[PDB]
Formats: sequence, structure tokens, C-alpha cells
Amino acid sequence: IELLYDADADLSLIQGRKVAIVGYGSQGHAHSQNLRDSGVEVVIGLREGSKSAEKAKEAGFEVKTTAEAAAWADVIMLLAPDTSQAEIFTNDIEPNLNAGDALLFGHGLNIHFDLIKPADDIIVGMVAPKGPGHLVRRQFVDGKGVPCLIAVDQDPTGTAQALTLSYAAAIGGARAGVIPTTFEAETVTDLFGEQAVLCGGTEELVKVGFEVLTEAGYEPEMAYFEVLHELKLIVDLMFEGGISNMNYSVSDTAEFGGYLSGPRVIDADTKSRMKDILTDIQDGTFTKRLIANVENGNTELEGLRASYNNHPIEETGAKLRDLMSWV
Amino acid sequence: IELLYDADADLSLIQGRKVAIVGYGSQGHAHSQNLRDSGVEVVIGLREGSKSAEKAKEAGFEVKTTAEAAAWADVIMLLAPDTSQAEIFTNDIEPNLNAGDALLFGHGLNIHFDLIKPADDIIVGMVAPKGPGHLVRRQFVDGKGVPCLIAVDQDPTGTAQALTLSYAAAIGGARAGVIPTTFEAETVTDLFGEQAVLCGGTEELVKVGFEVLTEAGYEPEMAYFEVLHELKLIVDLMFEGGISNMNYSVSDTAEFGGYLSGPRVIDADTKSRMKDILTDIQDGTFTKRLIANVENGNTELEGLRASYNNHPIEETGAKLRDLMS
Ligand SMILES: [Mg+2]
Ligand SMILES: [Mg+2]
Ligand SMILES: [Mg+2]
Ligand SMILES: [Mg+2]
Ligand SMILES: [Mg+2]
Ligand SMILES: [Mg+2]
Ligand SMILES: [Mg+2]
Ligand SMILES: [Mg+2]
Ligand SMILES: [Mg+2]
Repeated sequence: IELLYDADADLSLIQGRKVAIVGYGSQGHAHSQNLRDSGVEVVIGLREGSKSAEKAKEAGFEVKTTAEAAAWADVIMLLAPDTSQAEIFTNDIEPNLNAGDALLFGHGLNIHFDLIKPADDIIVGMVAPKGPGHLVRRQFVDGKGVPCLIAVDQDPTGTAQALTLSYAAAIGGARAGVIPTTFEAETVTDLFGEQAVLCGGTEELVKVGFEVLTEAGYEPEMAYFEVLHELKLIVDLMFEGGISNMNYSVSDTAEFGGYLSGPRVIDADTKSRMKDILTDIQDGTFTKRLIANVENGNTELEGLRASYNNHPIEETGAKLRDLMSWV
Repeated sequence: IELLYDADADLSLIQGRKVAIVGYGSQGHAHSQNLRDSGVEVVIGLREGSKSAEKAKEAGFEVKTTAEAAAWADVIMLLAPDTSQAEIFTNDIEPNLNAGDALLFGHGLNIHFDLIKPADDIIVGMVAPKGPGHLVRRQFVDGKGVPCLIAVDQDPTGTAQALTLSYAAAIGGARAGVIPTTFEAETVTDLFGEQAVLCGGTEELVKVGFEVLTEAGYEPEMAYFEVLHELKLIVDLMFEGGISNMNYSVSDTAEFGGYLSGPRVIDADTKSRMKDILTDIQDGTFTKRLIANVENGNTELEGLRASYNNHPIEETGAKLRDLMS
């Protein structure tokens, strides 16, 4: 698919725009500094009566409220928690928007699932780098960058493509490569990856592997080593050179064993269950549950977290890790 | 479950031994160099006209035939590949093992499944570092170490635990913590780990996640990022704190997602299939298939590798990594 670099982007565009970053978390923090270094006048939008308000002042940024910053700005980047964002839009952002203002996102959930429905004459786009804030910043500071996806949901003027590229270009994403995509595509691929593989599938794989060994009479500490601790080597190797590279660098016994037993654990029915996970994301089932959980005071998530992290691999992992930081 | 440290180990024990390292690959080169800086007389034992003989000589080691090295030595650490070990023991090691000599391994496979049966009066132990050769080497140089397992299958002398711990100290493991175990427990946990979770489970999970997105019409590169490239940050998080470090550090949507959907991916049927994989290891069936692979020319393994490697995830990732950090 497509790749855009500095030569393709027009930095003079976002340079000529007042930008408001609503949020000063990991992303907010990196964007703000990189934009500033790229020549962009930036203001942080916050509750102005906040921890962050003073951290942002101390990093050199003018700080206003969410409502005042939205009013002040031409481009509004909304980097608040996915679930706070509807309330923040309705109350503090929507009421201060001019026609021609751009409203930009790090993630497409609120737009794709219609939790935020801006007026037609507003630009809606997305800049989502592929790394956490600190890396986006560090890569930028030493003349490199982190690759970004970009997307446009509302393009009333016909300048949204160039405005989201210009932004990604200012945060260093055009150094590595900017990938145009869609709000739909970004959103469902991300939620899927998290549910099926990254968060859900991985965490349960290791928990259950730990349980099978423990229930068979092996000591928990042995189990923590062969099921979680050694996973970082494997995953570092896959990150560097893919599956082929991991398989090259382990013993042939591990490699042969991986090939026989992996598709016994992840079998055809597993693949169908993943397909159902995907349908559930695409049709809004998941997002229905997501909002239900917030609108019920975050009880389900807090209950899930409380018991799901109450696992003997977490009791055993903490003892051993505490013993290894102790050198 | 005791962790053992430098204060527990008598380093003079392995310092007073002649150590043969049979095999000079990953662990071989590192064990070898670490022992030497811990004051141990080391020799490398390689097959007739081996490629690794040049590497070992250039690194300062007396290199011998396996059989000459086995004869010279008191302690013989066997780090050739698992499927090569039985034959090497019968041809070149077994004939020079004398009362009070010790045979060491870095994995319990051959001893536990009775591929190698030493005589009564030989010490049989293991020192398995929890990390890759190069990491075992560099950690030791920078004053640190990689944790080690140790075990003892045979102990005619009463010195076998002290001897293994001495060796572990000499390669840096006691700096980081040495866990006592058994041959059975290290063998089976390692194998089940590699099969169910580390190599097998993780690679099929990412591979199958990728397919699910490509068949539903999402471009292969989006799928790659969201299924594999992002896996490192997650696993790095679990490496540092635990699962709860990971859940604390991801968005509340990511955390909520994982809780609701992870158990749909890894259900109670998965748990049973894992118990099955365990049972095939414990009863020796995995071992026979490993031996069969290599008696028929290693083609099964070569074919399974090729099948994995020509998977679009491999084409796609290679493309996307070329735009590097
Ligand atoms: Mg305005
Ligand atoms: Mg809409
Ligand atoms: Mg993600
Ligand atoms: Mg190999
Ligand atoms: Mg001898
Ligand atoms: Mg292992
Ligand atoms: Mg192994
Ligand atoms: Mg959180
Ligand atoms: Mg996400």
C-alpha cells in the first residue's frame, strides 16, 4: 500500500495553523513538543486546575481550558481516553468550533462508531503513530521518526488529506513513512489485534500455560520462567526479523516443537472464534459493551481487573522479578 | 524454592576441575569464555574437521577431538544439539567417563528420556541458564549474570549439588540467582513452554490473527502492525511488571477488550489441548517424533519451516521492517 515522506508533505500548512492538543498523556506530550520543534504554535487544553496544567506550563506551553483552546484553535487534536471523548466533545469542544476547524484523532473509535458526529463543514481526520509517545519524541529528537497511519472522515474543503499529512510530517512520521488508511480500517484492526492477540489472547495463553503446569505438580516459579519470562526473547526476535527469525535463533527442539504443537493450541475452531470476535467489533456489539461499562460507573472493568490480575502467575511473577531487580 | 547466590557457592570446586565443553555454538562459546575468566581450565571438543574449530582457536581455546577432550577432562559439559547427543555419548564420551568424572548438560532431554544412560559411579548434573548464549556472555562481562537452573540426576560422590552450583557461579548465574530443580521438571517445563506458549502458541496466534484480518479484506500491513509489531511493547510490559503492568499501561478500551475476548480465544477446550500436549511430552511421544525427524534427513522440520516462512505475514513484515528504527 501507499507510503508518504517529507517530500510528499507540505509543512508550511500546519505551520500556518493554531493547534490545540486536548490531553497531555503520553501521546499528547510527544505531539506537542514535536509540533513545537517543527514550527507550530501549540496550546494544551486541560481542566486548568489539574496536575497536568502545571507540568505543561513547566515544559513551556501556554495552557488554556478545553473550551478556550478549542475556541482559540484551527486544528484540535483530541488525545483523551477513548471513553471520556464523547462528553468532552459535546460539552467543551463542539460549542466552540468554527466552520473550517479541523478536529483530529489518535484513534478512530468515537468517529467510526458515531459517538461523535461533527457538523459537515468541520474536517475530521486522524494521525496515529506506531509507537508510544516517548519513542515518537526520542525518534524525533535525533532526526528520525515513527511511522503514522492517517485518515480523513470529513473533507468539506478538499484539503484534509494534505492537512493530516502536514501534521504527521511535523511530528516526524513522514521521516519513516505515513500510511493512508481509513477510520473503519484503523479502528477495527486495532480493537481486533488487542482482543484476539495482543492483550486478550497473549495474556490468557500464558495464564493457562502456567495453570496446566502448576496443576500437573511443577513449581510455579519454574512455570513463570518457561511461559512468561522467556516470552520476551521470542517476541524481540519476531519484532526484529519476524517468525522466520525467531525460529532460526531458537534450538531445533523448540522450533520443531513449536511447529507440531502451536497449531494444536491455535486450531481451526480458534480461528472461527476469532472471526466472531471481529464481527462483534464491526457491528458495534463490543462498543455497546464498552459504553455500557462506562455508563455503569466502570464497575465491570474494575471487577474484571480485580479478579483477572488476581492470578498465581502474578503472585509468583512479582516475587521473582523483585528478586532479580535486587541483582 | 531456594534461590542460591555467590555466598552459597564454593568456586574453588570447578576451579580444581578440567572442563570439556562439547559443542561450540550459542551456549558453548559463552559457557566456555565465562569459565575461563572464573579461572577454570577449559578445552573445547569438536568433531573431526569442524567449522567451529576455527572460531574456538581464534578465541584462544585448545580444541580437540570430542574423544581426546572427554579423556583429558573431569567434567564434560555436553552442548551439542539434543538429537546428536546420544551418539556422541556412545562413541566419544562414554568410553572416557571414569568414577568421579561428571557429565553436565544444558537441558535434561537426553537424561530424562533415557537416550543417555551413564554408569552408576558418574556424576550427572545440569546447568541451564535462563537466556541466550550471547546474553549469558555479555551479562558476565558487565559484572552481572543470567539466572540458572541446576539439577542432579546422579550423585555417587555427594558433591554433585556443590559441583553444579560452582559451575553456575563460574558462568555468572549465582550473581543473578540459581534455582535448584530436577531433570524431569526442567525438561518438561521447557518443552511444554516452547510448544504450548513461547514458540508454538505465540506464532500461531499472531499468524492466525493476521489471516483473520486479511480474509475480511483489511490490508496485510495494517494487520501486521496491529497483530505482531505491537506485540513487543505488550510483552516488554509483562516482562517488567506482570500482566497487570500491561493492563495498567494500555488504554481502558484495550484492557476491557482483552478481558472480554481473550477467554473467547483461549477457552477451556484450549486448556485441554494444552494438557494433551503436556501428556505427549511426559510420556515420550514428542521425543520420538524429534528423533524420527532427524533419522529421515531433517526434511519434516525443513518442510514445516518452509511452510511457515512463505506465509504472507513473512513477506509483509519484511517489507514493513525495512523502514527501521
Ligand atoms: Mg477556531
Ligand atoms: Mg459520522
Ligand atoms: Mg494496539
Ligand atoms: Mg536451527
Ligand atoms: Mg576422565
Ligand atoms: Mg524454555
Ligand atoms: Mg530449550
Ligand atoms: Mg488504565
Ligand atoms: Mg488502542
